[PDB]
Amino acid sequence: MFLGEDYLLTNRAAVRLFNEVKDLPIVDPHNHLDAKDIVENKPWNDIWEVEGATDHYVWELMRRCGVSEEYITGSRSNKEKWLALAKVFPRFVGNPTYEWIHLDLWRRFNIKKVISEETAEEIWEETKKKLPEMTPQKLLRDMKVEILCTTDDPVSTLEHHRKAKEAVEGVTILPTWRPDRAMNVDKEGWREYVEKMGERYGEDTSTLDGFLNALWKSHEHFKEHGCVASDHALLEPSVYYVDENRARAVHEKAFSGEKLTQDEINDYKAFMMVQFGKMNQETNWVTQLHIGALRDYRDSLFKTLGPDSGGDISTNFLRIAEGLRYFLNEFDGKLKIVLYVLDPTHLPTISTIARAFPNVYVGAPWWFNDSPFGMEMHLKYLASVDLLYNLAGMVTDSRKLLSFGSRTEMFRRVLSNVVGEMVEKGQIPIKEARELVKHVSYDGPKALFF
Amino acid sequence: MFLGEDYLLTNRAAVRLFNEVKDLPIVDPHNHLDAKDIVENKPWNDIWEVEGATDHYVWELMRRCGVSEEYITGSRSNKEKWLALAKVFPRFVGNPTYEWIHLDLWRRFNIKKVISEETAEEIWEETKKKLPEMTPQKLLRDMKVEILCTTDDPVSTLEHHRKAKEAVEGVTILPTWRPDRAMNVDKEGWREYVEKMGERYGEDTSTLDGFLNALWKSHEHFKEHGCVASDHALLEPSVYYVDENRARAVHEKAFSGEKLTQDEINDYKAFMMVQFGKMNQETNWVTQLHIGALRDYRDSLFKTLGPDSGGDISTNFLRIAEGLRYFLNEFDGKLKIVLYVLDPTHLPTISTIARAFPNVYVGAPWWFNDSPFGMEMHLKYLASVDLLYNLAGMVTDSRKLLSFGSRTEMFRRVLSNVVGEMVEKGQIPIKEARELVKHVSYDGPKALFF
Amino acid sequence: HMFLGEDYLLTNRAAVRLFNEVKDLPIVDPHNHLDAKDIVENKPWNDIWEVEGATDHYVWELMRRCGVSEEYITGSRSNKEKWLALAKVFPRFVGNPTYEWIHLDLWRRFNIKKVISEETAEEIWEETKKKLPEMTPQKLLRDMKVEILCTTDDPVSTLEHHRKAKEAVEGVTILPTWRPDRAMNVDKEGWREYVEKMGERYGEDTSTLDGFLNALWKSHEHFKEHGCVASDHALLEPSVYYVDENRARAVHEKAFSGEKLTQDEINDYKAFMMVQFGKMNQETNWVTQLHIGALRDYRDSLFKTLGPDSGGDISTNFLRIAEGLRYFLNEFDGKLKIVLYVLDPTHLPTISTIARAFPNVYVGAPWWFNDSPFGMEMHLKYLASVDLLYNLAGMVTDSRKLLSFGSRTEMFRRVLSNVVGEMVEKGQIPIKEARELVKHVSYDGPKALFF
Repeated sequence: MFLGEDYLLTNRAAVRLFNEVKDLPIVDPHNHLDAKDIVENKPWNDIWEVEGATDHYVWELMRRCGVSEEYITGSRSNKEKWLALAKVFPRFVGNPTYEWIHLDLWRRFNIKKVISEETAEEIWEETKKKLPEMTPQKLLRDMKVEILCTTDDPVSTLEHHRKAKEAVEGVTILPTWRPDRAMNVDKEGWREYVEKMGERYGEDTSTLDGFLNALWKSHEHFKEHGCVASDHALLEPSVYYVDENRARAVHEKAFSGEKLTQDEINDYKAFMMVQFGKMNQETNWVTQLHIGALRDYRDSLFKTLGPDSGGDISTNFLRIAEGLRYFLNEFDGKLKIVLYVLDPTHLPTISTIARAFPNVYVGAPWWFNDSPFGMEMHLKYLASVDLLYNLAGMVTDSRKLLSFGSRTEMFRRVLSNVVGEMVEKGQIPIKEARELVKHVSYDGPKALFF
Repeated sequence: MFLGEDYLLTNRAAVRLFNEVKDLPIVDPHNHLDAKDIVENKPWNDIWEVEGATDHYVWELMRRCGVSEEYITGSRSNKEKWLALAKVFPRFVGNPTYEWIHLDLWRRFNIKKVISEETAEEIWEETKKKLPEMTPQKLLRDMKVEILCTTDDPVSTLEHHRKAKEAVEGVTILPTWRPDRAMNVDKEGWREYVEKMGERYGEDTSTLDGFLNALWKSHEHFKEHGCVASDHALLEPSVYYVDENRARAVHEKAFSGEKLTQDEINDYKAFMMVQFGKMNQETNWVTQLHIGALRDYRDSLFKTLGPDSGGDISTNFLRIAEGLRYFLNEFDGKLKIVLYVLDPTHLPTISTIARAFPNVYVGAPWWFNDSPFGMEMHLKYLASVDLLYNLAGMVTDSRKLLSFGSRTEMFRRVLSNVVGEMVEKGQIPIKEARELVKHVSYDGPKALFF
Repeated sequence: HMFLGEDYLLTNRAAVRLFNEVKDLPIVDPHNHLDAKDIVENKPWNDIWEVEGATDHYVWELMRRCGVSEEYITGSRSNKEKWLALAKVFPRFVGNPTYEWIHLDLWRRFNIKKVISEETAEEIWEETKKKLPEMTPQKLLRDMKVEILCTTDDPVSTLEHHRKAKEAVEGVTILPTWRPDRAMNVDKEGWREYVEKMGERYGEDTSTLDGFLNALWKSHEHFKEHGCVASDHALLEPSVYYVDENRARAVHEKAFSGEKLTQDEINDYKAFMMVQFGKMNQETNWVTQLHIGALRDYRDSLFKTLGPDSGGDISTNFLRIAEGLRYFLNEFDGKLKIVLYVLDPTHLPTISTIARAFPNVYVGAPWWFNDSPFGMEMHLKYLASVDLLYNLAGMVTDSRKLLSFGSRTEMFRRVLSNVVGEMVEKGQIPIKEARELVKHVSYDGPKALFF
């Protein structure tokens, strides 16, 4: 039964439901794809390129198996990198990556082999012959992707998005406004950034107003490219009321290597968030908040590869509710907000929070949590406290095209398995199941973000 | 089959168990019913009155579905309020309310239709014709409710409880001593309250001793009406050792609009809790503690409807163990205490706490948590750490009569499903399962509170 | 329906093949609370009570939770009376792992397939009495196929019986494990007496940090020489930061003179000692086990009466794990094999992601209140979805009683095999790798990690 028809499906009801939704087009509110690569439409050369070269999950697991970096991010050939992953792939059994990579192979290349030393070479060769006919745009069309949203920096000119709107066929590729750098006054680089922003937008950014003026122009810049959302990464959401003169003072201090106090950083951040909210009210943008990623926990990884290189963890010790309280009461009914949490242990907080504010939505299982297990828990749980029906929608969070489909498949099977179970336990009539499941997989998120 | 016989049952064993307990009478340690309504024995007029008019859960989800307040707590006719709920009811699929309301329809009115715009009018008309023969006392008798306990304020006269003991034929309706207002010195009307209390009990309440004297008379007042329990709502249980002079100082400060320090509030609360424990020792009352409800989180709801209007949430950031420690060691073996937790994430704390103090009991899944999902997790989990057998007992927490039976059904099915499973995996012989299940559904709780 | 039979805990066919694959693998037990002297003396037990309840604080708890006075728990009533009370009340244990463990021992070891209750009490006591003679530790160690054990030992210990066990016990390797908690706990009443004992046995001026360290290192070398390969550490709130030796020295000297030390002093002292235990372990390549989250002696009456490990320790969800481990972890990144255990399952995600980012870190088995078919199913499925089930540190018995070993080991392997079975049948894992995964986790993996 490996990756077969009833993969992840445990009841008959689940199977009708999945059959009802499997061919719905993919709507992807958030991913880490680059538009330039779609516009250039260049094939891939290797399964390594496609599957491991830019997947930090793969790097992690690979390191967790005792495979030196030579073959992870280092200077060994793709083919060698590939052979090592396969050598060790059977130890990944149980973890979503094991399933995703195989799903790509079976659904995209139609190579139904199981990965291991024994199979490594035959798979490498079979994929090499097939990779050429494969292009992003061909893949986008094959996987029925209707809309994508990438994550972009306020400073970006959105050039490729422009070109994609022009020439890319049946996909809508929207940018998403992520102003985290702007917000992070603790980051070395903040100043260079604040300096770049004034440059690109024509503003005295060494002043808060000028920087805000620059952020607003950035936001308008994004509006004009069909953008409908802001993504925000926060460890401990701490939003309270922050005076402009204090904000102004801190902002100016920041331009002069002052080690700012925690209060200064916090005040600065609380303030910037309220301003992102104001900006987004004026455009009716969905405000996504990704809470709880402790980043660059692992020093050696930071100093060597830097961010997003495999050393971020979650922590359970976070004041969520009292930290969002001001923001949420402030934009109550005025702003669509979607909440994500990295520690599933915090679902209840966000879930109850969403139960009490019609403008707030619970996101899909986020990072370490997007796994059949996490999806089962996240959904069953969320269904019993708010409404499954308002789930913001599946998010690929993917760095690689092939994932899209397989990621989308996994999600829909699990969601359809979850509802199936409830249908068979007699909690949900089949009719409304069929409707619930369709809404969540497509109509709902489409309506919400677009 | 929706809401059929094996609703919530997943194994044969479960079915024997459920059949064993389905006809046991209902014992309801805690609910938010009014005795006056039971004594007056007035029929309801509408399914709206019966199902939505006073159910804040229904208010929540309706708001979560985008239905304006006009049709929630506003000025639209019951019939319009009803039609809106049904219009949108299919989006509730997955949430316990969807099941509860249908269960009432099927078990009480014998209307086996599924709620939707298509069905709205036919249901409304069928229920209107049947609602007359329906009364509280007839319903109490029908649903086999043997004992209820409402929640009452220390100031109450318990008049209708008196009347109900006199005239209500096969139900025992007991009041429950909830002294939260007395405890909450941060609340606006604390003073007015402290003033009322001395008035009804004849004490100079602007003095701690006089207030205490007043609370004790209240407690004796309750004793005389067959009361056997105190309910306490606490966000962050913080009980330590508080001097009467300090307590006395704070109490007097509180009578003169002093913005008291957090330490003053805390000390005053710590002190009041210990004195509630003392009072309960002398009467051997069960002390219920409901931990973790962040209330009136949503401002607009507070300013508009006020409390219990749909804006309370849970939060995971609570120091439970070290906050209960003083209390618990203090009343170790001297007081029956039941713990409830709003965030399921905190079960392990309370569960291990209960595992170490024979006077401490773990309550049923509490608020956002009473849902087939919540019950399954709460129970399996609790069973593996302490003893399912000492579970305090199912609690309806309901504001509406009809719920009682359906609430009681759901619970017993799930409980019986959970033990069924363990019987089928060979962890529990069927004989002790039958015993376990019967004890938990009736005998245990009845013995524990009565 | 069938209780404690062949498919006990098994919910799918795949699970059954997997379990049959591993049920006969020998037991490797990285951590337990056994005493080597009892193994060396090889003395039979007298009663089921002795064997099952006399020294099992879980049984003490549940009995107290059933309303049975201490007379019959740790008090002065005869074993037989203690036993009869336990049975009287045993049916109320239904659902809790102890109910299943004790029965498993009866059925797998004594072959007494009866179910425990008042009705059965006397017939079980009499059947076990006749069988208990032929039963010995060493006979049991051989019967239950235990290849390796590791006890928990205090740095002051002379490891005498471990010596004798190496010599005369054939078939089993009984290793000591270095637990320096007392040394670390400067808040404890007898810390000083301890610090004094340590210098005595190791010949050092312990009123001094260097001397105490010198003493700890000698203890560590003392353990090395008895084939020890691990240190166990119990911490509530791991708070490891950077602590200067002069401050450490200052605090240590203060501690020798009844000074109520400040929380910072205690914390500093602990942070410092942990980094030093890490250093000592680097030099020997010892596995560093950290058991996080036990609030102990929470219940006073139990403390004043029986003291520690008597049934009054609880878990708490309010712990800063990640930022507390951060210095340690970044400090020994790639240099030290660390295994993490968490007492509140709600903290798994932290340790699990932590382990996902450091190849030298391993997630332990479900620990205390969590080792239960329920805890194991959750712990495992969960861990599988975030790091690799395949690197699980390995099952740990944690047991204070021999008979448990096998039953403990059985429960675990069934559940592990039930969990993997499920994923095999949902089509997430080919059967070949499942067979491999399951065998690795049950034996080869844990063996190579600790040994």
